[PDB]
Amino acid sequence: SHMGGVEVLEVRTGPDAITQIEAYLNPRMGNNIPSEDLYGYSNSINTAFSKASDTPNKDTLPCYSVAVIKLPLLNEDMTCDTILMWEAVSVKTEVVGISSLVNLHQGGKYIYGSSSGCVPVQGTTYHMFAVGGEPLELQGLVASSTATYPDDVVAIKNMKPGNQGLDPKAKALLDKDGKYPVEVWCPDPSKNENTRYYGSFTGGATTPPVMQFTNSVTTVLLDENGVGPLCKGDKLFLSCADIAGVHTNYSETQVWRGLPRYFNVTLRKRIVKNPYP
Amino acid sequence: SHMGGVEVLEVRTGPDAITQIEAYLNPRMGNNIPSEDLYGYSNSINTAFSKASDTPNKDTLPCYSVAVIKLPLLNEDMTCDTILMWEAVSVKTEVVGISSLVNLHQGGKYIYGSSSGCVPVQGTTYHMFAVGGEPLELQGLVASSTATYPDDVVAIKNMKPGNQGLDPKAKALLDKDGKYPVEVWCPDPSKNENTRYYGSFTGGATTPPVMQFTNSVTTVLLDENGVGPLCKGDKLFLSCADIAGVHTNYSETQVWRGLPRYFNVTLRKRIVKNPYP
Amino acid sequence: SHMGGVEVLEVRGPDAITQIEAYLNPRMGNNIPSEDLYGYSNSINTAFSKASDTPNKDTLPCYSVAVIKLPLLNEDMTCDTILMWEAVSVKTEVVGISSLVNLHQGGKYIYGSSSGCVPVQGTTYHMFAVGGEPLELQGLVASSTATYPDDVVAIKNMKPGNQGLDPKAKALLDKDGKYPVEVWCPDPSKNENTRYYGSFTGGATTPPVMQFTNSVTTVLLDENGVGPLCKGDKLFLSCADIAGVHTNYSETQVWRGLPRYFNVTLRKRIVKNP
Amino acid sequence: HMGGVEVLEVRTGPDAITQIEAYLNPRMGNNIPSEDLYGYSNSINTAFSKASDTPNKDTLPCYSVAVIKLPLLNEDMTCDTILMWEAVSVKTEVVGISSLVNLHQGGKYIYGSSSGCVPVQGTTYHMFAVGGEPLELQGLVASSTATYPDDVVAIKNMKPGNQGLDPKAKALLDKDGKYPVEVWCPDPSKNENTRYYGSFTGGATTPPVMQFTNSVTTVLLDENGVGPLCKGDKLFLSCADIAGVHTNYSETQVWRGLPRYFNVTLRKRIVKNP
Amino acid sequence: SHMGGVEVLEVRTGPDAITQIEAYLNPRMGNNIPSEDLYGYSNSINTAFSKASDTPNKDTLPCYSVAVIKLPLLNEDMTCDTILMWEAVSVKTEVVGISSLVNLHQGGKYIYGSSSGCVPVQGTTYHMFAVGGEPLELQGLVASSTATYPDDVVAIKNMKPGNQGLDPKAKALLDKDGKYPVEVWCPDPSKNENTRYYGSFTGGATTPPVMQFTNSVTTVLLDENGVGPLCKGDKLFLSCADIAGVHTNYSETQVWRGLPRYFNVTLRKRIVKNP
Ligand SMILES: CC(=O)N[C@H]1[C@H]([C@H](O)[C@H](O)CO)O[C@@](O[C@@H]2[C@@H](O)[C@H](O)O[C@H](CO)[C@@H]2O)(C(=O)O)C[C@@H]1O
Ligand SMILES: CC(=O)N[C@H]1[C@H]([C@H](O)[C@H](O)CO)O[C@@](O[C@@H]2[C@@H](O)[C@H](O)O[C@H](CO)[C@@H]2O)(C(=O)O)C[C@@H]1O
Ligand SMILES: CC(=O)N[C@H]1[C@H]([C@H](O)[C@H](O)CO)O[C@@](O[C@@H]2[C@@H](O)[C@H](O)O[C@H](CO)[C@@H]2O)(C(=O)O)C[C@@H]1O
Ligand SMILES: CC(=O)N[C@H]1[C@H]([C@H](O)[C@H](O)CO)O[C@@](O[C@@H]2[C@@H](O)[C@H](O)O[C@H](CO)[C@@H]2O)(C(=O)O)C[C@@H]1O
Ligand SMILES: [Ca+2]
Ligand SMILES: [Ca+2]
Ligand SMILES: [Ca+2]
Ligand SMILES: [Ca+2]
Ligand SMILES: [Ca+2]
Ligand SMILES: [Cl-]
Ligand SMILES: [Cl-]
Ligand SMILES: [Cl-]
Ligand SMILES: [Cl-]
Ligand SMILES: [Cl-]
Repeated sequence: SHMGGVEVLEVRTGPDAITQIEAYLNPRMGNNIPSEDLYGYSNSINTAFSKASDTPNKDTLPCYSVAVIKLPLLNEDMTCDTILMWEAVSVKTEVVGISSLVNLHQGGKYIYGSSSGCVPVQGTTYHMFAVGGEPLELQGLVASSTATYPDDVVAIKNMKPGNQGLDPKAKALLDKDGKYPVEVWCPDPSKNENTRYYGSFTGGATTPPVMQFTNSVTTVLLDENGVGPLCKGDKLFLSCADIAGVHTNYSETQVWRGLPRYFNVTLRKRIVKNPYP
Repeated sequence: SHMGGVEVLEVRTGPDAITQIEAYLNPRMGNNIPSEDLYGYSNSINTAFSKASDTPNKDTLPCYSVAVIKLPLLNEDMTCDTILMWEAVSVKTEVVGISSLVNLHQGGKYIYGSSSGCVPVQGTTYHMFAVGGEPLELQGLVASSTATYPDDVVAIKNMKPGNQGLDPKAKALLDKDGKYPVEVWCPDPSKNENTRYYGSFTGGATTPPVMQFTNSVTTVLLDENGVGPLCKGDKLFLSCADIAGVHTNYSETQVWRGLPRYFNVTLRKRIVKNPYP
Repeated sequence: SHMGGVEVLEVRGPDAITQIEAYLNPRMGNNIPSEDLYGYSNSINTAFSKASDTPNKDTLPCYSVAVIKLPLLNEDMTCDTILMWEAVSVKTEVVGISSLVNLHQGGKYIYGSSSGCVPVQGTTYHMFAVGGEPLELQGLVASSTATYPDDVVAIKNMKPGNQGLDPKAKALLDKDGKYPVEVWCPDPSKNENTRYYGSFTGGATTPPVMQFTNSVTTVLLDENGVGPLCKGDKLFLSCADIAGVHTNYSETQVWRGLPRYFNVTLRKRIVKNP
Repeated sequence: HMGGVEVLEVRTGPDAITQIEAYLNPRMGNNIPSEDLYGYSNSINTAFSKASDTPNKDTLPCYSVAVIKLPLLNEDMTCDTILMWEAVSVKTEVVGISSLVNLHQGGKYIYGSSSGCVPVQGTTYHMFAVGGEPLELQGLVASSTATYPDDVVAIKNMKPGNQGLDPKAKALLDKDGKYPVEVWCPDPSKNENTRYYGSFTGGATTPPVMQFTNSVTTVLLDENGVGPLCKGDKLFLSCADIAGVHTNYSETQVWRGLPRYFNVTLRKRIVKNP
Repeated sequence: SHMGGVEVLEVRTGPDAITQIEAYLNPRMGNNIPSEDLYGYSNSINTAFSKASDTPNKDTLPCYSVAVIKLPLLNEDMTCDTILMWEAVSVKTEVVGISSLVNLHQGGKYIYGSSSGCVPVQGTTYHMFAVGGEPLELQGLVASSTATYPDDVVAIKNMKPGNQGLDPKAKALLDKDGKYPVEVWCPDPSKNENTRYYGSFTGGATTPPVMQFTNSVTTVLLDENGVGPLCKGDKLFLSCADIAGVHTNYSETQVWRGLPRYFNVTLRKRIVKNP
């Protein structure tokens, strides 16, 4: 016999330099208030009369979700040569409520005739998330520059046919929840140095949606220089859009269906040369 | 000539500190008793008259399966500073009966006309499993808050339109086999620190199902800190749902079809600082 | 200049290692090469009702199995140890994939009478196993009220429980072309001495997808680094390769199967005598 | 004790390394930003016959190309060695993917007149290239009897041989919006100093699939560890990104393209003088 | 300061032990000669009257392509203990002309009605290539043993229903360009020890084709014992078939469409015990 090591499991608090935050963001499909009958869906998609006359109704346009998480205060003021900042190092993220689509009794269009189940949510899907130290920077680009956007969303200013491609004047920040339409704004790849974003799109009229869920997967947020998003003003920005498809009603009107997203982000305190003038 | 080693194969007992458990869980599609004619399927899916009037018939809603496996007793009592616990380290799992779908003579809707084979099981699929040291923690989220759920399932209490998104009040434990509907409950990603879960969904009205099977794949259950699920009260929780799709009858009525899942979990004895007060 | 090595290629293997090659022809229902429809089932006859569902003989695709006798290792079976063949790897391929690339075979038309004919499509099921004893099977059916014909092995005393997993419904894959695919699947609770791999895609008319290469080897070693051990010096090769169904002009349908090739490497091992 | 601590700060990369960024707008046929259908083709007009197939002006998607002038490296060009920029890696993204998530744009209805409109779908073609000279093209067409419009670069003296690979049908991607996608592909027999990557999915009505992230870098070094070398200090960026077709209510169809962003990292290298 | 190395880039010729060859193989769908109007396509697919009466017209059957490339001569003396052989160690290969399918104006069946684009090439696809030191060895297997094959293709001798499965007598060598039908012959996995082959099939009546192209990808040809194909008689065999799908005419007649394949093969000289 001899003295030797044995590993005992116990509750461990990590070091003071590490923190984790959790949040969820509910979808902003157009009915964005929990009291609304169609919360989590858009209103019925109204289609253009013509190219020139294309005026989506209020609440028919899915928008990005964003939350700003206030992190623990690190500095007394911004006067020193170096400051402390939170660096986001990894994220675990999940789309919540996927199983809710496994439902063929909800009223709608029938799969076959009136004795069958109803058609589930299907068609175009769009799933993206971002984690950054400032708002996600957006680029405007639309299917049609002659669409008239509702007052209650943020559209491209002074739209022209050039906005059917990439016009460098069409820029915005994702700084408001449920206001920036998915069909108008995409992540700006010429910026976003301090954000990590990931997106998947599948189109088609009636395409089957595909989604995974697990609590086993972590995404590392460090860039090619080994540095994660640095949280300006001790704020963490979480952004997403999770359009599962459209639901079709018996009359063939259609509404977009979105799902919430969960985030768990790990951050560490870093010494940073002070960027604030 | 020299003395040297040769490796002889033999029946080896594992260390006393390691055990394996095997179990299977039969599906709970609605007909949940083996004596029922439609065991392994739901009853015919009855669709809503309207948003306001949507009352799924008894036994038409697939539910999660759960089994609690009692493991060998490790402690005389719970009074010491440390205790022994079983830690789940890996799982091999398989969906059983996949080949039963390779059947075009079962009565149903014809692929072409009356001389052809019948349409096989297809449409929405949902496959998930979990292995944990306590019940899987669930989040409620539904397609429609105005559905009336049957008495024999566990539904969200005081359901409101907010339940079409994520409401943090809508929480449950998967603590009853064949009682928690798939379309109401999903894993809660904000909890489940002591469970590992994995899920895959594909929707669509008539989508071909895709399934693999092999006895060559092991999934490691250790988390990011190298710790597997720790079995509270010497109990192992195995959870799953395996909806293969729907079978369509000649009359075009439709029933969900589920399949059983097999689990083989390897566990090891660990010394753990006593969690019980 | 100096003495040094150069690698010369030549024909070469040790007596402790052997390779076996085999092919298994499909057993779709027409299982004898003299049959007109060899490699296909007979026309799929569908159920009148749940209660009345009587598949005609040879309309049910079955698993293939071959038992390969390996070189005899022990003249004496009474020592502390015996020798056994351990299967360590397999190369396997579905043969005849290119035969589906045929739009002139008579059948249902893709468009009208001027177009090509619909190729084999619909449900596919591809699996293989390599083991040192019969593949162990679990019975599970779509409908317990089907009446299976007397030329196939089906579940004994079938009941509604057999639409799920009933632990009494067990069998060994020990007869070529007699165990229906739709009745039997690998039993994951056993098969410690077999490795199996399977892929299924359903749907009424789904396009089949298959690859073929001679570049891929599958290692058969389990989590303890041990391959299947061939009891009585016998190697068991099992498979099913259903490519889809062929549709005739009258809309009757037949299952189409393809052969599978195996190349298994084995090594002699010393094993403690049971 | 004295020890290290890692402080984060802005670092300017070595003088030997530079990054450039650029975007290239799609050239689907309406290639001028003032045009109503900018980012789309004009309505696809189909052949009357094999012999009479004359696509209208601006109905043919063409490749995009941009030449990026890098910092001048060499005062004297008669020296034994020279400096050149070597492209080592690229980050690239298709911009405006989310613009397709739009079911109110006027067109064909998914179901009836109460439903959303069919989104962009059908054939897709996504490719990019990063090189130190123009992308070298091979001509190959579906039909040698098509008459191409004056405003595009077609195969010279086109003959039925051009429905396969004729080594006389070669070009350089040296003009933006002039080389039709359906006439020209990358020439795999050349392009030693370019890296190209392409993905095609066909079909009449196929759902488009596209990913977007800022987390992915592609390494441009070849099997000898060498990236594209920028001749005359010019970097060539090429692409085509056809998202599918939009279908109008009258059933006329137009190609839809999307822009592509490039971020390329380059390093100065000593190169023996050609 | 000090003496040190700097890596200068220059044109380097490989060592004499290594060579690279490039080749392209044009498709052999039935119209196999460049002067033919439908070069790169089959003739219209004529369907069987019945199982017993199934007679595909000449040049309606896509066939494998093959090229035999003569490598540098290695042995003037074939009687020593050893000989030199070229060993194929890697290949870069690409399907050419993928972009030609991105064409909705070619005459044919309409996607919707007469105002829409025309249906592009779709349906069954079959893409394979092989690199070997001798002809690809083939196994015969057909959908129907009662088909009558034309005299301008090599088919199974004395065909019987057994040929709807694997009959070991049904064997051939891919030794003629454009004469061995894809629907009759597949690689023989029981042979081909001196060839590497790779193939992908997707069936279905109207399936969208999927193809990739890049010059960044190399496939290693070394087998499980670390040995690539050895080129007998200093000949390299390149084989392929690349059926992209079918084109449908307005009358609904259908033709197979094939595409060319490019090969770039790297080989090294090896000492080999003289057979
Ligand atoms: C996304 C969703 O819940 N859609 C509902 C739909 C909406 O409530 C409605 O379209 C919003 O205006 O309602 C559906 O049920 C309808 C009944 O509520 C109504 O009394 O009568 C309608 C007759 O066409 C219809 O049955 C629907 O529009 O199909 C059900 C659907 O789930
Ligand atoms: C999943 C399954 O077994 N479905 C059966 C189905 C059910 O047994 C039934 O719908 C539950 O009440 O029955 C099917 O066959 C039917 C006959 O049993 C009945 O005598 O007549 C029906 C006339 O439409 C029908 O043929 C069915 O509904 O198609 C067979 C099916 O596999
Ligand atoms: C798999 C196969 O070869 N199928 C054949 C089919 C078979 O002979 C059998 O019927 C399948 O169960 O026969 C097909 O050809 C038929 C003629 O042989 C017969 O003279 O008349 C039929 C007219 O409806 C038909 O043309 C078929 O049923 O289409 C051809 C098919 O390839
Ligand atoms: C790609 C695109 O934006 N297509 C438009 C289309 C085009 O503006 C036009 O076909 C090309 O010059 O126009 C669509 O709307 C049309 C109206 O502009 C017109 O007043 O009436 C048409 C009646 O059939 C039609 O409604 C179209 O063709 O559907 C809308 C489409 O987004
Ligand atoms: Ca920038
Ligand atoms: Ca939590
Ligand atoms: Ca067991
Ligand atoms: Ca060349
Ligand atoms: Ca052999
Ligand atoms: Cl703007
Ligand atoms: Cl609740
Ligand atoms: Cl039994
Ligand atoms: Cl030319
Ligand atoms: Cl022969």
